[PDB]
Amino acid sequence: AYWNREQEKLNRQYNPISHLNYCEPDLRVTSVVTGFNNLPDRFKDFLLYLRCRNYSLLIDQPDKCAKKPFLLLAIKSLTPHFARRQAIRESWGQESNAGNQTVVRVFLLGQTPPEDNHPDLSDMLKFESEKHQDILMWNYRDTFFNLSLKEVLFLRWVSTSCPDTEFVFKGDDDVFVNTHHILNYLNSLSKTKAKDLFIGDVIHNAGPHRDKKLKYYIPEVVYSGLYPPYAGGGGFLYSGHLALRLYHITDQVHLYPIDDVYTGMCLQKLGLVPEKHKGFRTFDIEEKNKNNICSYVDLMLVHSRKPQEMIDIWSQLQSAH
Amino acid sequence: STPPEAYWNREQEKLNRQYNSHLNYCEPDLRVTSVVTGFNNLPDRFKDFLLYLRCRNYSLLIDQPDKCAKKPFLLLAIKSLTPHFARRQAIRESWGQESNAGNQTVVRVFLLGQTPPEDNHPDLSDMLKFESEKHQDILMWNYRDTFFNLSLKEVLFLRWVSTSCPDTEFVFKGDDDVFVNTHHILNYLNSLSKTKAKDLFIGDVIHNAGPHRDKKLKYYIPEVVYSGLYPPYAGGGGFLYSGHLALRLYHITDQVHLYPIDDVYTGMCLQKLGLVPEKHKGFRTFDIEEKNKNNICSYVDLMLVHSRKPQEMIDIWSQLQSAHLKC
Ligand SMILES: *[C@@H]1O[C@H](CO)[C@@H](O[C@@H]2O[C@H](CO)[C@@H](O[C@@H]3O[C@H](CO)[C@@H](O)[C@H](O)[C@@H]3O)[C@H](O)[C@H]2NC(C)=O)[C@H](O)[C@H]1NC(C)=O
Ligand SMILES: *[C@@H]1O[C@H](CO)[C@@H](O[C@@H]2O[C@H](CO)[C@@H](O[C@@H]3O[C@H](CO)[C@@H](O)[C@H](O)[C@@H]3O)[C@H](O)[C@H]2NC(C)=O)[C@H](O)[C@H]1NC(C)=O
Ligand SMILES: O=c1ccn([C@@H]2O[C@H](COP(=O)(O)OP(=O)(O)O)[C@@H](O)[C@H]2O)c(=O)[nH]1
Ligand SMILES: O=c1ccn([C@@H]2O[C@H](COP(=O)(O)OP(=O)(O)O)[C@@H](O)[C@H]2O)c(=O)[nH]1
Ligand SMILES: *[C@@H]1O[C@H](CO)[C@@H](O)[C@H](O)[C@H]1NC(C)=O
Ligand SMILES: *[C@@H]1O[C@H](CO)[C@@H](O)[C@H](O)[C@H]1NC(C)=O
Ligand SMILES: [Mg+2]
Ligand SMILES: [Mg+2]
Repeated sequence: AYWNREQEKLNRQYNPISHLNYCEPDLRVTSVVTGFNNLPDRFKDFLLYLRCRNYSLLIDQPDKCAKKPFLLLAIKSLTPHFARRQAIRESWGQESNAGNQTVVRVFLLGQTPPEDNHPDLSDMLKFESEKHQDILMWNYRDTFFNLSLKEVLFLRWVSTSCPDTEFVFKGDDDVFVNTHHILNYLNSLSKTKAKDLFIGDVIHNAGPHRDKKLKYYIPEVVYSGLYPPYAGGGGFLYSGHLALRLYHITDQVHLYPIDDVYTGMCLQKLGLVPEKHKGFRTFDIEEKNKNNICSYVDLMLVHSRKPQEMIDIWSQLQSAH
Repeated sequence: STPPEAYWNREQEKLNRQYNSHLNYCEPDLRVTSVVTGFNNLPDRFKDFLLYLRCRNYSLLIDQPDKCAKKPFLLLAIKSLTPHFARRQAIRESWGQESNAGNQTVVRVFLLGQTPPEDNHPDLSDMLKFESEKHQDILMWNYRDTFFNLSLKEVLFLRWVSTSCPDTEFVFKGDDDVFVNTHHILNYLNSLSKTKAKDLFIGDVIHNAGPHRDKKLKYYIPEVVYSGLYPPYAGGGGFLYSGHLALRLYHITDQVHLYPIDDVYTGMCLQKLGLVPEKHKGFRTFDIEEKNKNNICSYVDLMLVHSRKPQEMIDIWSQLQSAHLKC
């Protein structure tokens, strides 16, 4: 498989044409990937531009972490998702300073360019960024298969602009997160379990989906074998110290079309295994418990909820029993 | 003794006898708790619909008073909710663009109410005000924007046509999740006789419909609320009518009680005018066949298709501009 063979080459370089800033189309893939011409467009773009990751930040918040945070909330989003971001601001993503444990929030965006037929929402996004001061936007095409790029550029921003946050929560903009429970959990940790914390909805021994109709389909010609253990499904929680170690190792791992698999590949290279926490309810909760606020007291996150549902749950949680 | 009709029917019978306050009484009408059988067991949307039925004098908070300074040929009026920024912007850029080919002016408004914090809506109100200042195409009224208040959205829009755009030749009223082939609409309007034009009303018209009685369905209506059948009505995403008829509809709205389903209410008003809306097969409110969805020639001969995402509307519109070369 192509990714496996290219990654083996990387392994030989680090453990005896750039893979990091070559940003012309890599036309060699049209010769060496069998059946390249019949691959879906997302795979063609992924393969042609694999070796380019030096994209610039167009909208930054460089002093976001001027007061060293206890918890950084970093939420993946797309330009048009205004209601999702605003509901997060008002509910579980509120910034705070309780107990002098500061919580800060950023949203992680790429471009939604006109060539992909996106409406031009640059005026609204600028208004939102000036009002709320929490948008980070980079100059790459925001797509599902560039989410591992979103991951690497975010880790690069943690390294440059938020290196001292004690913990990081990285998650999606359609999950409900019980941030109080997350904070209670983090404050229970020993110094030892904290320095390399990485928890979430972790699966072992998964492999690529081979059914061409599935969202996470990966052809055999792109990747072979099984996936490393990885946390997926909507969000995960880890230490800022480990964030720096993860950023440093990203140069040694080729980007991958599925972001959460990529993060698992970086952890494996560090010799770490992410740990499952049952409070990450990435397949929702039982239908019978969905209208009982007590079901939300004992979890970390649940996928998926609409903007109004996030605000409704958060408001009810504040008076739970 | 013949069985009593449902609550809506009995109030409409009263209205009919008065014409042959129900308009600005805005306290809760507590009489409904006594006369609507099983009121206490109704879903909340019905309780609110019934308690505030007699109130329709809500203020315009964001207006575009000069929208029709030049008498339009076609007014595009698109129902939307505050958070739908991407839908509105895709419509502006594609099929809802304002234009003036052949001096037949096309102008656009989006029709909004409030999305208040009490309904757990995120606060996007400052953004909306900025959007209105940038694009000058938002009409916003001070009422709670909900599915069961869409007939209120209809009446307040028709009131605005009467006060602020009474001379538009035609009106298209539609949803913000449809693709509209506005070029085909303009050619259709330019094909009409003077007489067919004065009372044009076309869309995806259903005859012989009645209220859905299954409590799990979106358009469920209890038997204690409405009894009997629906008049013919155009539904499904948009419909097209003359500005002259728009004024006749506005006048008759005082004579028809509001109704939880906006397109049925419009059908009720047309019936009271003695008109029957006409089906046009180009209103593809259940979409087109899967095998045709990626052939731009399928969009050339339709009026509208439900439903399309913002990126899909822009893609279709872009390809449509050169479809004459392939179709
Ligand atoms: C991930 O994001 C990157 C950066 O935005 C995307 O790279 C860009 O991809 C487009 C093609 O989709 C490239 O445009 C094409 O360039 C060729 C060669 O000059 C030109 O002939 C085509 O007409 C078209 O303009 C663009 O150069 C490239 N930009 C870079 C590398 O900076 C990439 O597509 C995204 N990947 C995925 C999986 O979405
Ligand atoms: C359609 O829009 C109207 C106008 O916004 C909505 O009327 C408003 O409905 C709410 C209840 O949902 C009323 O608030 C309630 O008032 C009572 C006392 O008056 C109070 O005890 C409740 O706690 C709550 O505050 C509000 O007064 C009423 N406003 C007006 C101007 O009539 C109506 O609910 C919407 N209808 C539907 C079907 O959504
Ligand atoms: O091009 C993209 C597609 C998705 N997302 C974000 O990625 C997350 C997961 O998207 P989705 O819910 O569609 O994935 P799923 O839960 O189906 O795996 C959400 O925060 C989306 O806003 C993104 O940032 N860029
Ligand atoms: O409270 C509401 C709910 C919906 N809509 C608009 O009503 C139209 C139809 O909504 P929907 O697509 O959900 O209805 P359906 O196609 O299922 O009948 C769309 O323009 C929505 O933006 C609205 O203006 N206010
Ligand atoms: C990355 O670096 C290369 C070489 O310095 C440069 O040519 C390219 O433009 C950069 N890519 C981007 C997207 O900035
Ligand atoms: C409608 O008019 C009545 C009486 O003039 C007034 O009491 C009421 O507040 C008005 N309704 C609204 C929503 O402004
Ligand atoms: Mg999701
Ligand atoms: Mg619809």
